[PDB]
Amino acid sequence: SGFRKMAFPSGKVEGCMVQVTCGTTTLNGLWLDDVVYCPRHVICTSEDMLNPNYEDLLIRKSNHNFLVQAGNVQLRVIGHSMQNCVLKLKVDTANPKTPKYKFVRIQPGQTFSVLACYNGSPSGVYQCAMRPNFTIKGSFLNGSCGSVGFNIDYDCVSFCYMHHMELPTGVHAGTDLEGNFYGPFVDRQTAQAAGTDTTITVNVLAWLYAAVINGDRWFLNRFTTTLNDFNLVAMKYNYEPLTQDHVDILGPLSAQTGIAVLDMCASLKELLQNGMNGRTILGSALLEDEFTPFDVVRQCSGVT
Amino acid sequence: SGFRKMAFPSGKVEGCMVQVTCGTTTLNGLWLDDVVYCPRHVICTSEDMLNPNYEDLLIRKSNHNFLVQAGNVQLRVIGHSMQNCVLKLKVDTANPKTPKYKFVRIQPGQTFSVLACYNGSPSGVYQCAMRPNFTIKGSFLNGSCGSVGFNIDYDCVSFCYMHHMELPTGVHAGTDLEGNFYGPFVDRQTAQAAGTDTTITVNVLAWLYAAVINGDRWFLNRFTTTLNDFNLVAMKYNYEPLTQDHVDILGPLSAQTGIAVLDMCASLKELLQNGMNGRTILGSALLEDEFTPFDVVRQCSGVT
Ligand SMILES: NC[C@]1(C(=O)Nc2cncc3ccccc23)CCOc2ccc(Cl)cc21
Ligand SMILES: NC[C@]1(C(=O)Nc2cncc3ccccc23)CCOc2ccc(Cl)cc21
Repeated sequence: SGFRKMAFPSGKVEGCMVQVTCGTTTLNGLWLDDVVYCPRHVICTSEDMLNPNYEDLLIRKSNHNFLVQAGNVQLRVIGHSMQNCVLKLKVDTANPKTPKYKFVRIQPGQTFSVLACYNGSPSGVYQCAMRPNFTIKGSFLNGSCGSVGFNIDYDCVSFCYMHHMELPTGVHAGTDLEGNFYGPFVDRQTAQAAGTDTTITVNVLAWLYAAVINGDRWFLNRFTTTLNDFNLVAMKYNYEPLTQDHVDILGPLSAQTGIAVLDMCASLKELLQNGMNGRTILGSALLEDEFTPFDVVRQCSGVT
Repeated sequence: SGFRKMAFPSGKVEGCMVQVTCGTTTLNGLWLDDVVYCPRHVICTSEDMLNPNYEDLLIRKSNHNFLVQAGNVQLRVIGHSMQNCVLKLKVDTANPKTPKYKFVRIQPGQTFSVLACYNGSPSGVYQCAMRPNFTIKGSFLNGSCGSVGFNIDYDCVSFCYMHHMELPTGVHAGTDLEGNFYGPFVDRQTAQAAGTDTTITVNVLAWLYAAVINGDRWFLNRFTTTLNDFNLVAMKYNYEPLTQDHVDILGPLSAQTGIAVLDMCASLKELLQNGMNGRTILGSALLEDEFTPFDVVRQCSGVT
């Protein structure tokens, strides 16, 4: 019993973190095999960030201008290239701690763990989600760039995020491990405002199923609804539309609890319309949307 | 910017987890040097849990009855002893991944990370706190016993908790690494009810300081108070009394924000009396109490 915002064990990722310095700029890099991946803005000064021409700034950089340190030992850079918004620094030594890994580009609503790092050293691990507006609500200070987001399937780490930027609103933007930003964000210190941060409906429903599995059942109502009627309410509350694909994904949670997906939608509809009335669900006074249906099944089943 | 419920990187602890089996009972153990620590209830059947006489049950167990597996390799048990509610299984091999470590007994209100494990394998990491009633609100399923709670000071892991039990209310009880339970709980399947789960006032105040540092300032009021007046309100709301020691501990957060501790107390007093009015603080609709003042300084400063 109990339900926590749980991150994946971070050991496999801690073994990959290195410090990357270019001139007077330092950030984190991810060392997998003989390649260190890091944000390309490691080549920028604070002034360059205002309007950087990365290809031009990179002409002034050679392999020896990128200092890669793993622990307290220096790695030898034998090649470098820019792929979208990341640099790939080829080193002469394969990371002996390289786990089984994949690079994946996640969809909005998908969750992942972040290992926040400073100077190549891990400081903490937390769970977050790719928001529907393609920002993430992380916890990052200056120097955290290059920290990564990931999921683990038994022994394989699927890297899905690399931290690059903080918007003026305190939310975060980054790329997948091929250097493509999530959403419309750019690695330039310019006016970039995020769109509506809508609530991830399928994740709220999954967390309401977790609440029923853990004994919090007060919100279960006597009603049902349809996807169309539910979505009319979801639109009004800035919740993402629920599709039949989301209903299919919630199937196993529906079977475990015996609560039909549309009945849970009707319970969610009443919670949106009536509020919580000072009550809590799994220790929260708001509807939590950063647990996917897969996360709920994993946490409630004990997948290692 | 941003403020997350952040756990310590779990790698150093993942390297210590092993599976311990005694007969048909399996749980997790912690392998440090040449000793594996685990809950003594690994010797019990489901029936024994109702009224176990551990000393008597242990007479029927020899070193070869405790199966310790690290990964997919078996460790040789050369000694065993019971210390309070834990068994210490001496093995012939020192854990090569033993980090620098200490065993500490924490006070209520103190936070720590938990590495939830099943069959000696890590499944997730989350942050929690020792409640004022000496329970913890974890996320544990059957088989999670022996999972540990810890804090990290740079390279030294201070182990503070080992999971043993779930109360009928879904909250958790466990011991320090010397086998002494936190609070009045026992490793027996009997009527054990938790006391009042009061709110950890000093931690709420620390989290209100984190909110001000991160830009959430709406709740800052035009008032101040005294410890005595504040505590009259705290008592009414089942909040722990605030002492001058808590005020001293909040000193650095007071200096960083320029908000006197008693002014923040007055703001907290108004939030308790008026409610949130549908507003949020750091993405929460309730007052968060599982961040200590040290956690806030660490997260807002970037300690690795
Ligand atoms: N140091 C490089 C960089 C960075 O780390 N950004 C940040 C990323 N995340 C959280 C931050 C929290 C406070 C401060 C900066 C943060 C990225 C490139 O553009 C900039 C531009 C300005 C500044 Cl002051 C920093 C940066
Ligand atoms: N298997 C041993 C043990 C255990 O793991 N307990 C649990 C601890 N934490 C979370 C649990 C969530 C569901 C179930 C049990 C949980 C501890 C000893 O006493 C008992 C007694 C009964 C049962 Cl059914 C299990 C146990």
